Amino acid sequence: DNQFYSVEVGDSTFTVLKRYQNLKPIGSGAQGIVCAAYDAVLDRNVAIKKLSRPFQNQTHAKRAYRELVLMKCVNHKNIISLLNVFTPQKTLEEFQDVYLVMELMDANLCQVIQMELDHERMSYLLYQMLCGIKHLHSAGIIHRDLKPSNIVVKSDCTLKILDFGLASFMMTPYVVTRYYRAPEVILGMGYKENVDIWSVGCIMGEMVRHKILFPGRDYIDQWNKVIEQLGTPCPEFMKKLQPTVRNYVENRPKYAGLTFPKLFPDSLFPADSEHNKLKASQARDLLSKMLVIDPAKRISVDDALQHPYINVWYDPAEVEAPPPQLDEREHTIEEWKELIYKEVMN
Ligand SMILES: Nc1ncnc2c1ncn2[C@@H]1O[C@H](COP(=O)(O)OP(=O)(O)NP(=O)(O)O)[C@@H](O)[C@H]1O
Ligand SMILES: [Mg+2]
Ligand SMILES: [Mg+2]
Repeated sequence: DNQFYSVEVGDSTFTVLKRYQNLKPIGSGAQGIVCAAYDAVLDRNVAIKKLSRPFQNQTHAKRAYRELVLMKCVNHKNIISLLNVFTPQKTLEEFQDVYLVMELMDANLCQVIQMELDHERMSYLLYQMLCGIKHLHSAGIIHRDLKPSNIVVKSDCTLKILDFGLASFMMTPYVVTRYYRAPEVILGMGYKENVDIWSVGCIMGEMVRHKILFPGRDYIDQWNKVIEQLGTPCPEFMKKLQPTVRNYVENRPKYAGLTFPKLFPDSLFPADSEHNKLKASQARDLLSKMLVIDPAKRISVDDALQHPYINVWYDPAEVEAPPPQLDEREHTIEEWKELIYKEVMN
Protein backbone atom coordinates (compact mmCIF):
# COMPACT_ATOMS: atom_id res chain seq x y z
CA ASP A 1 0.00 0.00 0.00
CA ASN A 2 3.09 2.22 -0.32
CA GLN A 3 2.57 5.40 -2.38
CA PHE A 4 6.00 5.00 -4.01
CA TYR A 5 7.91 2.42 -6.01
CA SER A 6 11.49 1.92 -7.21
CA VAL A 7 12.90 1.24 -10.65
CA GLU A 8 16.52 1.16 -11.76
CA VAL A 9 17.15 3.82 -14.39
CA GLY A 10 20.60 3.95 -15.98
CA ASP A 11 22.77 3.44 -12.89
CA SER A 12 20.59 5.09 -10.26
CA THR A 13 17.39 4.05 -8.52
CA PHE A 14 14.32 6.20 -9.09
CA THR A 15 11.74 6.03 -6.31
CA VAL A 16 8.67 7.78 -7.66
CA LEU A 17 4.97 8.02 -6.86
CA LYS A 18 2.81 5.22 -8.31
CA ARG A 19 1.07 7.66 -10.71
CA TYR A 20 4.37 7.98 -12.61
CA GLN A 21 4.65 5.06 -15.03
CA ASN A 22 7.30 3.84 -17.46
CA LEU A 23 10.48 5.84 -16.90
CA LYS A 24 12.76 6.52 -19.85
CA PRO A 25 16.06 8.32 -19.26
CA ILE A 26 15.96 11.46 -21.43
CA GLY A 27 18.50 13.79 -19.84
CA SER A 28 21.30 14.10 -17.30
CA GLY A 29 23.01 17.05 -15.68
CA ALA A 30 25.16 18.10 -12.76
CA GLN A 31 22.37 18.34 -10.23
CA GLY A 32 20.22 15.43 -11.39
CA ILE A 33 19.02 12.79 -13.83
CA VAL A 34 15.92 13.52 -15.91
CA CYS A 35 13.45 10.80 -16.89
CA ALA A 36 10.36 11.03 -19.09
CA ALA A 37 7.23 9.34 -17.70
CA TYR A 38 3.47 8.82 -17.99
CA ASP A 39 1.25 10.37 -15.34
CA ALA A 40 -1.85 8.20 -14.86
CA VAL A 41 -3.71 10.78 -12.75
CA LEU A 42 -3.29 13.70 -15.15
CA ASP A 43 -3.43 11.42 -18.18
CA ARG A 44 -0.37 12.86 -19.91
CA ASN A 45 3.40 12.54 -20.07
CA VAL A 46 5.75 14.42 -17.76
CA ALA A 47 9.46 14.86 -17.09
CA ILE A 48 10.80 13.84 -13.65
CA LYS A 49 14.16 15.20 -12.52
CA LYS A 50 15.82 13.63 -9.48
CA LEU A 51 17.92 15.87 -7.23
CA SER A 52 20.13 13.35 -5.48
CA ARG A 53 21.07 14.84 -2.08
CA PRO A 54 20.68 18.55 -3.11
CA PHE A 55 21.81 19.81 0.31
CA GLN A 56 25.20 18.09 0.09
CA ASN A 57 26.83 21.45 -0.73
CA GLN A 58 25.92 25.15 -0.62
CA THR A 59 26.08 25.63 -4.40
CA HIS A 60 23.77 22.73 -5.21
CA ALA A 61 21.67 23.68 -2.18
CA LYS A 62 21.25 27.32 -3.16
CA ARG A 63 20.43 26.17 -6.70
CA ALA A 64 17.81 23.58 -5.70
CA TYR A 65 16.13 25.85 -3.16
CA ARG A 66 15.95 28.79 -5.59
CA GLU A 67 14.58 26.84 -8.59
CA LEU A 68 11.99 25.22 -6.32
CA VAL A 69 10.74 28.59 -5.06
CA LEU A 70 10.65 30.21 -8.49
CA MET A 71 9.23 27.34 -10.53
CA LYS A 72 6.24 27.74 -8.21
CA CYS A 73 5.85 31.51 -8.24
CA VAL A 74 6.86 32.40 -11.84
CA ASN A 75 3.99 31.76 -14.22
CA HIS A 76 4.81 32.15 -17.94
CA LYS A 77 4.36 30.00 -21.05
CA ASN A 78 8.05 30.31 -21.94
CA ILE A 79 9.39 29.30 -18.52
CA ILE A 80 9.09 25.62 -17.52
CA SER A 81 6.28 24.95 -15.06
CA LEU A 82 6.42 22.66 -12.05
CA LEU A 83 3.51 20.21 -11.83
CA ASN A 84 4.35 18.27 -8.67
CA VAL A 85 7.10 18.05 -6.02
CA PHE A 86 7.86 15.11 -3.79
CA THR A 87 10.28 13.12 -1.68
CA PRO A 88 9.98 9.39 -0.94
CA GLN A 89 11.43 9.94 2.56
CA LYS A 90 8.99 10.43 5.46
CA THR A 91 10.99 12.53 7.89
CA LEU A 92 13.50 15.38 7.85
CA GLU A 93 16.07 12.98 9.28
CA GLU A 94 15.57 10.38 6.55
CA PHE A 95 15.33 13.04 3.83
CA GLN A 96 17.72 12.48 0.90
CA ASP A 97 16.13 13.18 -2.48
CA VAL A 98 13.81 15.64 -4.22
CA TYR A 99 11.78 14.96 -7.35
CA LEU A 100 10.81 17.75 -9.68
CA VAL A 101 7.94 16.92 -12.02
CA MET A 102 7.44 19.15 -15.06
CA GLU A 103 5.66 19.12 -18.40
CA LEU A 104 7.46 17.02 -20.98
CA MET A 105 9.12 18.71 -23.94
CA ASP A 106 10.57 16.89 -26.91
CA ALA A 107 14.15 18.14 -27.01
CA ASN A 108 17.06 20.51 -26.33
CA LEU A 109 18.08 23.65 -28.18
CA CYS A 110 21.30 21.69 -28.83
CA GLN A 111 19.32 19.26 -30.99
CA VAL A 112 17.63 22.14 -32.78
CA ILE A 113 21.06 23.73 -33.43
CA GLN A 114 22.11 20.60 -35.34
CA MET A 115 19.44 21.30 -37.96
CA GLU A 116 18.72 23.93 -40.60
CA LEU A 117 15.91 26.13 -39.33
CA ASP A 118 13.74 28.32 -41.55
CA HIS A 119 13.34 32.03 -40.77
CA GLU A 120 9.83 31.41 -39.43
CA ARG A 121 10.86 28.93 -36.75
CA MET A 122 14.15 30.60 -35.89
CA SER A 123 12.52 33.97 -35.20
CA TYR A 124 9.68 32.30 -33.25
CA LEU A 125 12.05 30.37 -31.02
CA LEU A 126 14.09 33.56 -30.59
CA TYR A 127 10.92 35.52 -29.84
CA GLN A 128 10.02 33.00 -27.12
CA MET A 129 13.40 33.19 -25.40
CA LEU A 130 13.11 36.96 -25.26
CA CYS A 131 9.54 36.55 -24.04
CA GLY A 132 10.51 34.44 -21.05
CA ILE A 133 13.69 36.40 -20.31
CA LYS A 134 11.59 39.56 -20.29
CA HIS A 135 9.18 37.98 -17.81
CA LEU A 136 12.06 36.87 -15.60
CA HIS A 137 13.50 40.40 -15.72
CA SER A 138 10.25 41.92 -14.53
CA ALA A 139 10.28 39.48 -11.60
CA GLY A 140 13.76 40.57 -10.56
CA ILE A 141 15.46 37.56 -12.11
CA ILE A 142 18.47 38.20 -14.35
CA HIS A 143 19.55 34.80 -15.57
CA ARG A 144 23.12 35.35 -16.81
CA ASP A 145 23.55 31.67 -17.63
CA LEU A 146 21.34 30.88 -20.63
CA LYS A 147 22.61 27.96 -22.65
CA PRO A 148 21.04 25.65 -25.25
CA SER A 149 21.09 22.70 -22.84
CA ASN A 150 18.68 24.57 -20.56
CA ILE A 151 16.22 25.65 -23.22
CA VAL A 152 13.65 23.04 -24.22
CA VAL A 153 11.44 22.86 -27.27
CA LYS A 154 8.37 20.89 -28.38
CA SER A 155 7.58 19.60 -31.89
CA ASP A 156 5.17 22.48 -32.66
CA CYS A 157 8.08 24.89 -32.18
CA THR A 158 6.98 25.98 -28.68
CA LEU A 159 9.84 26.95 -26.35
CA LYS A 160 10.56 27.02 -22.64
CA ILE A 161 13.55 27.91 -20.44
CA LEU A 162 14.50 25.31 -17.78
CA ASP A 163 16.60 26.98 -15.05
CA PHE A 164 16.73 30.40 -13.35
CA GLY A 165 20.42 31.10 -13.79
CA LEU A 166 23.05 32.49 -11.42
CA ALA A 167 22.45 33.86 -7.92
CA SER A 168 31.35 28.44 -5.65
CA PHE A 169 33.61 25.39 -5.28
CA MET A 170 32.33 22.13 -6.73
CA MET A 171 34.23 18.88 -6.41
CA THR A 172 32.55 17.20 -9.36
CA PRO A 173 33.29 14.79 -12.21
CA TYR A 174 31.64 17.20 -14.68
CA VAL A 175 32.09 20.44 -16.65
CA VAL A 176 30.49 23.88 -16.64
CA THR A 177 29.54 25.61 -19.90
CA ARG A 178 30.88 29.16 -20.15
CA TYR A 179 30.46 29.71 -23.92
CA TYR A 180 27.30 31.83 -23.58
CA ARG A 181 28.34 34.15 -20.78
CA ALA A 182 28.54 37.92 -21.36
CA PRO A 183 31.81 39.93 -21.11
CA GLU A 184 30.35 41.46 -17.98
CA VAL A 185 30.55 37.97 -16.48
CA ILE A 186 33.74 36.66 -18.12
CA LEU A 187 35.57 39.78 -16.96
CA GLY A 188 33.48 40.43 -13.82
CA MET A 189 32.04 43.90 -14.35
CA GLY A 190 28.61 44.43 -12.95
CA TYR A 191 25.65 43.80 -15.18
CA LYS A 192 22.14 44.90 -16.05
CA GLU A 193 19.13 43.43 -17.87
CA ASN A 194 20.77 43.14 -21.32
CA VAL A 195 23.42 40.67 -20.11
CA ASP A 196 21.03 37.95 -21.32
CA ILE A 197 20.92 39.49 -24.77
CA TRP A 198 24.51 38.38 -25.24
CA SER A 199 23.62 34.77 -24.49
CA VAL A 200 20.66 35.01 -26.92
CA GLY A 201 23.06 36.28 -29.57
CA CYS A 202 25.53 33.48 -28.92
CA ILE A 203 22.64 31.06 -29.36
CA MET A 204 21.18 32.64 -32.52
CA GLY A 205 24.68 32.77 -33.97
CA GLU A 206 25.04 29.07 -33.29
CA MET A 207 21.56 28.33 -34.67
CA VAL A 208 22.89 29.93 -37.88
CA ARG A 209 26.55 28.82 -37.94
CA HIS A 210 25.80 25.30 -36.55
CA LYS A 211 28.88 25.41 -34.35
CA ILE A 212 29.88 27.10 -31.08
CA LEU A 213 30.74 30.79 -31.54
CA PHE A 214 33.22 31.56 -28.72
CA PRO A 215 34.65 28.24 -27.41
CA GLY A 216 37.57 27.87 -24.98
CA ARG A 217 39.21 25.91 -22.16
CA ASP A 218 39.19 28.90 -19.83
CA TYR A 219 37.88 32.47 -19.85
CA ILE A 220 41.31 33.32 -21.33
CA ASP A 221 40.78 31.22 -24.48
CA GLN A 222 37.19 32.35 -24.61
CA TRP A 223 37.86 36.08 -24.50
CA ASN A 224 40.48 35.41 -27.20
CA LYS A 225 37.67 34.13 -29.41
CA VAL A 226 35.46 37.13 -28.62
CA ILE A 227 37.99 39.75 -29.76
CA GLU A 228 39.28 37.62 -32.65
CA GLN A 229 35.90 37.93 -34.32
CA LEU A 230 34.24 41.08 -33.05
CA GLY A 231 37.49 42.94 -32.43
CA THR A 232 39.01 44.78 -29.46
CA PRO A 233 36.26 46.86 -27.74
CA CYS A 234 36.27 50.66 -27.72
CA PRO A 235 38.41 52.64 -25.17
CA GLU A 236 35.25 53.64 -23.27
CA PHE A 237 34.41 50.06 -22.36
CA MET A 238 37.88 49.40 -20.89
CA LYS A 239 37.64 52.35 -18.49
CA LYS A 240 34.80 50.42 -16.83
CA LEU A 241 36.89 47.33 -16.08
CA GLN A 242 38.57 46.61 -12.72
CA PRO A 243 42.21 47.87 -12.73
CA THR A 244 43.66 44.34 -12.55
CA VAL A 245 41.40 43.15 -15.37
CA ARG A 246 41.72 46.39 -17.37
CA ASN A 247 45.47 45.81 -17.47
CA TYR A 248 45.00 42.30 -18.88
CA VAL A 249 42.54 43.32 -21.62
CA GLU A 250 44.32 46.51 -22.66
CA ASN A 251 47.68 44.78 -22.92
CA ARG A 252 46.16 41.96 -24.97
CA PRO A 253 46.96 41.73 -28.75
CA LYS A 254 44.68 44.10 -30.66
CA TYR A 255 42.15 43.21 -33.34
CA ALA A 256 40.13 45.49 -35.63
CA GLY A 257 37.46 42.80 -36.02
CA LEU A 258 35.41 41.07 -38.71
CA THR A 259 32.10 42.44 -39.94
CA PHE A 260 28.83 40.57 -39.58
CA PRO A 261 28.35 39.69 -43.23
CA LYS A 262 31.77 38.00 -42.90
CA LEU A 263 31.03 36.31 -39.54
CA PHE A 264 27.61 35.22 -40.73
CA PRO A 265 27.64 35.10 -44.58
CA ASP A 266 24.61 34.52 -46.82
CA SER A 267 25.74 30.91 -47.22
CA LEU A 268 24.47 30.10 -43.71
CA PHE A 269 21.11 31.78 -44.26
CA PRO A 270 18.39 30.55 -46.61
CA ALA A 271 18.54 33.29 -49.25
CA ASP A 272 16.75 31.70 -52.20
CA SER A 273 13.43 33.54 -52.12
CA GLU A 274 13.07 37.30 -51.98
CA HIS A 275 11.39 36.85 -48.58
CA ASN A 276 14.42 34.91 -47.37
CA LYS A 277 16.84 37.53 -48.72
CA LEU A 278 15.25 40.30 -46.67
CA LYS A 279 14.89 38.07 -43.58
CA ALA A 280 18.55 37.02 -43.91
CA SER A 281 19.58 40.68 -43.67
CA GLN A 282 17.23 41.31 -40.75
CA ALA A 283 18.53 38.26 -38.87
CA ARG A 284 22.11 39.40 -39.40
CA ASP A 285 21.14 42.90 -38.26
CA LEU A 286 19.79 41.54 -34.94
CA LEU A 287 22.89 39.45 -34.39
CA SER A 288 25.00 42.59 -34.97
CA LYS A 289 23.04 44.29 -32.21
CA MET A 290 23.19 41.41 -29.72
CA LEU A 291 26.80 40.36 -30.11
CA VAL A 292 28.17 43.72 -28.96
CA ILE A 293 30.84 43.63 -26.23
CA ASP A 294 29.89 46.91 -24.56
CA PRO A 295 26.63 46.55 -22.55
CA ALA A 296 26.05 50.29 -23.08
CA LYS A 297 26.03 49.71 -26.82
CA ARG A 298 24.21 46.36 -26.60
CA ILE A 299 20.51 46.12 -27.50
CA SER A 300 17.82 45.73 -24.85
CA VAL A 301 15.18 42.97 -24.61
CA ASP A 302 12.38 45.40 -25.37
CA ASP A 303 14.13 46.77 -28.46
CA ALA A 304 15.13 43.30 -29.63
CA LEU A 305 11.44 42.42 -29.41
CA GLN A 306 10.53 45.45 -31.53
CA HIS A 307 13.06 44.42 -34.18
CA PRO A 308 11.50 43.52 -37.62
CA TYR A 309 12.84 39.93 -37.48
CA ILE A 310 11.21 39.29 -34.08
CA ASN A 311 8.19 41.62 -33.79
CA VAL A 312 6.28 39.68 -36.46
CA TRP A 313 5.03 37.61 -33.48
CA TYR A 314 4.55 40.36 -30.87
CA ASP A 315 1.64 39.72 -28.51
CA PRO A 316 0.78 41.93 -25.47
CA ALA A 317 -0.18 38.97 -23.28
CA GLU A 318 3.04 37.09 -24.03
CA VAL A 319 5.47 40.02 -23.86
CA GLU A 320 3.96 42.19 -21.15
CA ALA A 321 2.60 39.51 -18.85
CA PRO A 322 2.25 40.36 -15.12
CA PRO A 323 5.13 39.39 -12.74
CA PRO A 324 4.74 38.32 -9.05
CA GLN A 325 11.47 36.15 0.50
CA LEU A 326 14.69 37.96 -0.47
CA ASP A 327 16.76 34.98 -1.57
CA GLU A 328 20.50 35.53 -2.19
CA ARG A 329 21.86 34.34 1.19
CA GLU A 330 24.18 32.00 3.17
CA HIS A 331 23.60 28.76 5.21
CA THR A 332 25.16 25.44 6.31
CA ILE A 333 24.40 22.07 4.70
CA GLU A 334 21.93 20.98 7.34
CA GLU A 335 20.20 24.37 7.48
CA TRP A 336 19.73 24.04 3.71
CA LYS A 337 18.30 20.53 4.14
CA GLU A 338 15.69 21.97 6.49
CA LEU A 339 14.86 24.82 4.11
CA ILE A 340 14.55 22.49 1.13
CA TYR A 341 12.39 20.00 3.02
CA LYS A 342 9.94 22.60 4.33
CA GLU A 343 9.63 23.88 0.74
CA VAL A 344 9.12 20.42 -0.77
CA MET A 345 6.52 19.82 1.92
CA ASN A 346 4.44 22.99 1.64
N1 LIG B 1 10.91 19.31 -18.93
C1 LIG B 1 11.84 18.67 -19.75
N2 LIG B 1 11.41 18.09 -20.89
C2 LIG B 1 12.20 17.40 -21.71
N3 LIG B 1 13.49 17.21 -21.50
C3 LIG B 1 14.00 17.80 -20.33
C4 LIG B 1 13.19 18.58 -19.39
N4 LIG B 1 14.01 19.02 -18.36
C5 LIG B 1 15.27 18.56 -18.59
N5 LIG B 1 15.27 17.84 -19.76
C6 LIG B 1 16.49 17.48 -20.42
O1 LIG B 1 17.50 16.92 -19.61
C7 LIG B 1 18.73 17.63 -19.89
C8 LIG B 1 19.44 18.00 -18.58
O2 LIG B 1 18.47 18.49 -17.63
P1 LIG B 1 18.79 19.59 -16.62
O3 LIG B 1 17.55 20.11 -15.97
O4 LIG B 1 19.19 20.89 -17.28
O5 LIG B 1 19.85 18.98 -15.64
P2 LIG B 1 20.89 19.93 -14.97
O6 LIG B 1 21.64 18.99 -13.99
O7 LIG B 1 20.20 21.11 -14.23
N6 LIG B 1 21.79 20.43 -16.15
P3 LIG B 1 23.11 21.23 -16.27
O8 LIG B 1 22.80 22.53 -17.06
O9 LIG B 1 24.19 20.32 -16.96
O10 LIG B 1 23.73 21.58 -14.86
C9 LIG B 1 18.32 18.91 -20.68
O11 LIG B 1 19.34 19.28 -21.63
C10 LIG B 1 17.09 18.43 -21.47
O12 LIG B 1 17.51 17.67 -22.63
MG1 LIG C 1 21.43 21.61 -18.12
MG1 LIG D 1 19.99 22.83 -15.71
